[PDB]
Amino acid sequence: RPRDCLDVLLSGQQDDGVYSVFPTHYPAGFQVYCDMRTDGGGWTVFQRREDGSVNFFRGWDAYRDGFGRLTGEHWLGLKRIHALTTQAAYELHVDLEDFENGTAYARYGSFGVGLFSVDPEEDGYPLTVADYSGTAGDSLLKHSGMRFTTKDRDSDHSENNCAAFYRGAWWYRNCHTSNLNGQYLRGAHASYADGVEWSSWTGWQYSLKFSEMKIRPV
Amino acid sequence: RPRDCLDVLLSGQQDDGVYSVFPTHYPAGFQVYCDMRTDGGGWTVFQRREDGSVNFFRGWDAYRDGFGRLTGEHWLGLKRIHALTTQAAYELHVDLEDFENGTAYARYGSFGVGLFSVDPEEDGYPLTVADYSGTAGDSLLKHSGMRFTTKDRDSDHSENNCAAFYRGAWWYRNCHTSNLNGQYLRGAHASYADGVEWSSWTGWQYSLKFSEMKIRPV
Amino acid sequence: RPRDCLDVLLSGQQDDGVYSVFPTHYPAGFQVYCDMRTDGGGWTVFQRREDGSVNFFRGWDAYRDGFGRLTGEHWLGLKRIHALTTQAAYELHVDLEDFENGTAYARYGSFGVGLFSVDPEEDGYPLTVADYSGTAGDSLLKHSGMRFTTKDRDSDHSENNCAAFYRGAWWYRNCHTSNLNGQYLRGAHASYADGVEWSSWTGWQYSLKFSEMKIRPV
Amino acid sequence: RPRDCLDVLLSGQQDDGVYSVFPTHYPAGFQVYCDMRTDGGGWTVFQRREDGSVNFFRGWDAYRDGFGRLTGEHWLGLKRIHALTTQAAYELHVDLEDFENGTAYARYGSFGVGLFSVDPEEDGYPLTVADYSGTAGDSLLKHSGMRFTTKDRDSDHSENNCAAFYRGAWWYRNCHTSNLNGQYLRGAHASYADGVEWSSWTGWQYSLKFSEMKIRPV
Ligand SMILES: *[C@@H]1O[C@H](CO)[C@@H](O)[C@H](O[C@@H]2O[C@@H](C)[C@@H](O)[C@@H](O)[C@@H]2O)[C@H]1NC(C)=O
Ligand SMILES: *[C@@H]1O[C@H](CO)[C@@H](O)[C@H](O[C@@H]2O[C@@H](C)[C@@H](O)[C@@H](O)[C@@H]2O)[C@H]1NC(C)=O
Ligand SMILES: *[C@@H]1O[C@H](CO)[C@@H](O)[C@H](O[C@@H]2O[C@@H](C)[C@@H](O)[C@@H](O)[C@@H]2O)[C@H]1NC(C)=O
Ligand SMILES: *[C@@H]1O[C@H](CO)[C@@H](O)[C@H](O[C@@H]2O[C@@H](C)[C@@H](O)[C@@H](O)[C@@H]2O)[C@H]1NC(C)=O
Ligand SMILES: CC(=O)N[C@@H](C)C(=O)O
Ligand SMILES: CC(=O)N[C@@H](C)C(=O)O
Ligand SMILES: CC(=O)N[C@@H](C)C(=O)O
Ligand SMILES: CC(=O)N[C@@H](C)C(=O)O
Ligand SMILES: [Ca+2]
Ligand SMILES: [Ca+2]
Ligand SMILES: [Ca+2]
Ligand SMILES: [Ca+2]
Repeated sequence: RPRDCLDVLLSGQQDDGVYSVFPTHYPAGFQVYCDMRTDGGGWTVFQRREDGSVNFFRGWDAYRDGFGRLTGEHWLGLKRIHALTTQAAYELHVDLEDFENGTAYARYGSFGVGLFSVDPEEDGYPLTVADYSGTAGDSLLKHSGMRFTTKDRDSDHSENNCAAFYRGAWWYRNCHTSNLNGQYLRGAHASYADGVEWSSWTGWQYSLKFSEMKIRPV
Repeated sequence: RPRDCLDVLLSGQQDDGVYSVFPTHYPAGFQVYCDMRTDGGGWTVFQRREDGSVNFFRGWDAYRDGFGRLTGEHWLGLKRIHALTTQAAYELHVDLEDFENGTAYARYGSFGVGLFSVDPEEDGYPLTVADYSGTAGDSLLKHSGMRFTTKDRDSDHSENNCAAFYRGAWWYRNCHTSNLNGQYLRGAHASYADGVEWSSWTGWQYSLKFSEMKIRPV
Repeated sequence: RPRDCLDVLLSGQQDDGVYSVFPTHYPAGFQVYCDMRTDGGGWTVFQRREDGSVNFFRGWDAYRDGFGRLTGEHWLGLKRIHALTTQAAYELHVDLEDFENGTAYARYGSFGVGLFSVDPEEDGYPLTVADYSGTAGDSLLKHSGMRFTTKDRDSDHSENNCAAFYRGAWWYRNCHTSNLNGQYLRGAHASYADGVEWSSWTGWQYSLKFSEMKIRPV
Repeated sequence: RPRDCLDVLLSGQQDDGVYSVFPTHYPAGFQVYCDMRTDGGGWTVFQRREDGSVNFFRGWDAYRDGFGRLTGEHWLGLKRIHALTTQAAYELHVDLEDFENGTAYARYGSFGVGLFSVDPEEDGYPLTVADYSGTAGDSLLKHSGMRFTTKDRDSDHSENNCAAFYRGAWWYRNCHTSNLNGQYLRGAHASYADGVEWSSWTGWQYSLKFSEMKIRPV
């Protein structure tokens, strides 16, 4: 009964792929994609963009329960990300790729979703994130403490709905420096900040080719 | 805590009948009918037609949760079929009988439902099936990759609802070569392909007497 | 982790009262009242009438989930009765008392609720009951094979709703010989068969003072 | 798998903070705040007021499922309080503070919520409380036996809704002597008994600065 992808790795499973994990407060467990290569391996993936094949402009229930496929574009679901990040102290790794085959990454030494929320869904799965390092620059620390906002559930610090306006779903403030669940607009676009944006690397008008968000215990 | 009917058999239960199984991600478990005779035994039944006593023209929730009785005509439910087929690599056995006491079978070396779906219900319990052998001919490989479609939830490649039109529930494309959840029309019928059809054996206008779909780990 | 009140007794708990039980397919478990005196003890109570303090003219959800208190008048809930009676072969004991301090009982060697139902709620928690003995006479064997009917969910063999007409909830045919979830009308009443009726003992116009329905493995 | 904060303490965790507990009939478990200092420690917190940062004028579902954060103002949820208080015999400790830095406490040797309810939600999570001692005086024993009432679900002994009228959620009679889930009105207020009231200490027109309700096995 591994609790995450690091337990899977330490048990002797060295190959990238889909494995069963059993978080402390999710004993039924569920399947995840494990990255067993990045910085020694043991990363549990919870988000991937790579080809714009999956619609990410989804409502609250979809972002709670998850959508897409573990072998392609997917969102694991905030209920699962909560179950994972509350059972130990996790770091976040974000891998990015542009349409010119360029790559960069952001590492956060602390990452959590609704860590102290009695009802994390009610409380809007608030983001805990700290301690940046990497090549992509920081585009997430400004989002620390913000609730998750979708097109049909607004908990941001804007007078309008940030998720509706920037066609995504994120821990929006007023509104964002990152938007990895945005529209797959494929590189440079005329529209403002409504693509797969990581502003610190490629600004507010470049939708990235590939994103992967994953967690490992520190 | 057997995970399926093969575990039940290997534990020393050799009789056909109803047993408790406990899939990896369904730890509460549920009761299934075990076929302990076919090709050495250890088959978990998830579909049976035999007398048209049970209505199979049911909606999404019915095909998710299951209906009928384990000792007669039933559908185990896609949530249970998902839980079973994701915990190991399963083969599918389909037993068929006509109203002239003729029998045939289809064996598939690979069978799965929503194998990599984050939310298999959202994703429409897509069919994985490959490697045919048997006497009935192949009527399922064309359905590989298709989502499950009911009269009240359309995910097929038709401009209309295949489930509504052919009075069934299946991994419809545009529309089908098999329709084992179709109406129990009892043998030859004037209506087109809306019966218990296995086209490769008995064509598109013969509703079979008996069908049984069951799985065993390879 | 006792599965029922017999496990509780055999573990060395000899006192009547409330205990935790953990049925095979209900691993979370729940509290029940255990009768540790009747015919050696080990009986799991699922119904009690004694003072008409609790309303038994309730809808489908109430009879699924249960109502009242374990220490007084209650219905354990059909989901729990299903979980109990499907994990082994149970007998039913029915204790009755009139308002003249007279007592009688009915014993059934076989009792079950939705024993082979894929979805027992969908299938209406059909009654399995056989092999009568006792002093009260038989008022249940005619109900064998019937689905459970409430005022807001009709699955009986009447043109009207038996539960609505006889102000109860039961495995109604057309309509009943027993009605222990009927109105607490307190002894003889002018109204026809809408009280706590056990017809074989006290006929169709006498609402009993006390009823208790309980199960033990054979 | 500690069942409560006393198990956490006895396992060798001596620090105040958030821990995972696994009640008998809530095996998935959940996180709670443990008080490891008060009278030897081992107290499971289920309510805290301290700064009026969280809205406590919430409906039935919120008081069932819980709200706020474990590290600040929160309500653990009646489903969790039921799961905790039914697995053993618990005492209640209530810590109070006024806006003049004055403190007092109420100890109850017996505390429970829906202890014998078949469906504690249906039954309205009725209060069991007895055996007062402390400095704050008794403001809860009059509430013993009363169901929990919210603005959108009335089970009190008033002709109006006590929760609506006194802007809280409590085991209201007609109506209250305590109201710790009332509005955070900050000390003396003109409005009648609609603040964080503990009448025996600070009367019906003083909203307390701090409240903490917590349980430990006797
Ligand atoms: C970017 O990486 C991908 C995957 O490794 C390569 O396919 C790209 O190479 C380009 O496309 C291939 C099919 C071939 O025509 C090659 O000559 C091209 O350079 C690679 N580079 C770019 C610029 O996309
Ligand atoms: C088909 O198989 C069934 C079950 O084994 C048999 O009952 C059928 O036999 C037929 O019906 C029986 C009752 C008897 O009258 C016999 O003489 C018949 O041949 C069997 N054959 C057919 C053609 O249905
Ligand atoms: C029926 O049983 C009950 C419980 O044991 C008894 O209370 C009844 O006794 C009657 O009521 C008591 C209070 C006392 O007045 C006695 O003299 C009565 O006979 C008992 N009998 C009847 C007829 O109810
Ligand atoms: C009440 O307790 C708090 C926390 O210990 C103290 O801060 C209060 O002290 C008062 O405020 C501080 C900042 C300082 O100005 C001190 O001189 C004040 O007395 C303490 N007392 C009161 C009356 O609030
Ligand atoms: C997209 C977004 O939030 N952009 C910032 C810079 C702003 O509008 O103030
Ligand atoms: C039933 C069905 O789909 N029949 C195929 C042959 C078709 O209509 O093209
Ligand atoms: C109450 C009930 O069903 N009575 C039977 C005898 C009948 O009406 O036929
Ligand atoms: C608030 C409350 O219930 N007060 C009591 C004294 C009453 O009104 O009778
Ligand atoms: Ca807003
Ligand atoms: Ca269609
Ligand atoms: Ca009817
Ligand atoms: Ca009222």
